[PDB]
Amino acid sequence: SMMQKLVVTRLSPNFREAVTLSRDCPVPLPGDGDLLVRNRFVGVNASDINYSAGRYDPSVKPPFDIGFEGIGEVVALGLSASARYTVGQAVAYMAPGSFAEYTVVPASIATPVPSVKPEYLTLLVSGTTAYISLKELGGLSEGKKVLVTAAAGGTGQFAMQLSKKAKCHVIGTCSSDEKSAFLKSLGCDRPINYKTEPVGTVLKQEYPEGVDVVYESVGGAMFDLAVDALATKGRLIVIGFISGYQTPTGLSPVKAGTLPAKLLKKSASVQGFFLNHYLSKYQAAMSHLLEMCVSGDLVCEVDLGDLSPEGRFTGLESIFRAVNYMYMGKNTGKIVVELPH
Ligand SMILES: NC(=O)c1ccc[n+]([C@@H]2O[C@H](COP(=O)([O-])OP(=O)(O)OC[C@H]3O[C@@H](n4cnc5c(N)ncnc54)[C@H](OP(=O)(O)O)[C@@H]3O)[C@@H](O)[C@H]2O)c1
Ligand SMILES: O=C(O)Cc1ccccc1Nc1c(Cl)cccc1Cl
Ligand SMILES: O=C(O)Cc1ccccc1Nc1c(Cl)cccc1Cl
Ligand SMILES: O=C(O)Cc1ccccc1Nc1c(Cl)cccc1Cl
Ligand SMILES: O=C(O)Cc1ccccc1Nc1c(Cl)cccc1Cl
Ligand SMILES: [Cl-]
Ligand SMILES: [Cl-]
Repeated sequence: SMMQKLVVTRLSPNFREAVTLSRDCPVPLPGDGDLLVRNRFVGVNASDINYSAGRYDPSVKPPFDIGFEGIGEVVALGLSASARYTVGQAVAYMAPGSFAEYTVVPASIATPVPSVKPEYLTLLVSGTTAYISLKELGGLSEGKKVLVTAAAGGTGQFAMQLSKKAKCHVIGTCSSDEKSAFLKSLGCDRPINYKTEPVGTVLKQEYPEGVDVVYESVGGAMFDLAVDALATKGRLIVIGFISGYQTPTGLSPVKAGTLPAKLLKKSASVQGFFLNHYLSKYQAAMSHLLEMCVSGDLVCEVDLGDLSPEGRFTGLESIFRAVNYMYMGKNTGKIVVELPH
């Protein structure tokens, strides 16, 4: 009858100062074409703080719901939705407002899943971003050199593995030796701990002809190193720039004043990617990722905070700590929060 959810009550990139936990919210009811899903796991995404800052659509004022992805059980549904779905069914979804005990989701956008496991949730946003961007914009083929930044993170783990499956030589940046050991276990050809080894020098010395593709999630100084490291006809994919999101504008400073000259001289490109412009590819990407995940052909690493200071991310209240965990760069794999029941 009543539930908890997170609500953006003031616009800010500081998630804690933007987002309030409301305790006595009515449970929303599904319409004819809708599922009501009881969330068991929810995904934490770097851009949750871009969302809370109001950067997705600056015309929209608080209050609004938050959280982009969920997995759980159908506990109620509209009559039309009941032709494809049934009460008790395990479903996952990408839609705003997953940070709630219950979320209304139109049946048309639900993804049926084998059971309610956090591994499947890693595929929804993190997996599909890596898959679709690389398939559509990567031009991957055997022997290409691929550099992945935030490689041990939520989407990075997939960009790594998909590039390896495309028979590419893959370099991955991360911030610790434990993350480097994880990258290695995924088949990474050259893991780099950027805190202990200078990435620019590694690339100049070991990849003098440059890299063919960059999956670039970090921005700032890493973006700059990436541009310099591009091969002739190289492609830098701008997936994100997380080093900037906490700032007031959300941007990360770059020394890009000579970027056009660099790109002309190399016949190289900088290509942006936004998931929501490629939704026509989503179902097929999800289907392929799910098959690999269920068959054990894809590592879907989940970080539920079990080794964080206050331990497992349980409950909506832990989302605040989970966002901090990401922004301290502590996670290995996809950060997920559990709503126990
Ligand atoms: N374009 C799209 O449609 C789309 C969709 C989804 C996600 N993305 C992008 O994918 C990237 C990763 O998102 P995610 O949600 O999967 O997170 P994640 O990679 O699981 O976590 C972020 C990681 O980035 C590094 N990092 C954290 N804060 C940093 C900082 N202030 N400066 C530099 N590096 C920092 C850390 O790894 P290290 O150990 O490597 O430092 C941290 O583990 C983001 O840029 C996100 O916006 C884009
Ligand atoms: O907006 C909707 O109706 C749900 C929906 C469906 C498919 C893809 C994206 C979205 N929503 C959405 C939006 Cl509008 C912004 C940021 C993140 C997400 Cl998941
Ligand atoms: O199917 C399409 O035409 C693209 C599209 C546009 C808006 C919202 C969703 C979708 N596709 C879609 C579907 Cl059909 C199921 C699950 C997830 C997504 Cl993103
Ligand atoms: O470019 C290609 O065709 C290879 C390619 C690139 C990016 C993403 C996926 C794929 N292929 C691919 C496919 Cl189609 C399914 C499962 C795993 C992989 Cl690596
Ligand atoms: O994630 C990013 O870096 C880009 C971005 C910016 C603002 C709002 C959403 C998104 N990405 C995004 C989208 Cl477009 C759909 C579902 C889930 C996510 Cl995390
Ligand atoms: Cl649709
Ligand atoms: Cl760096």
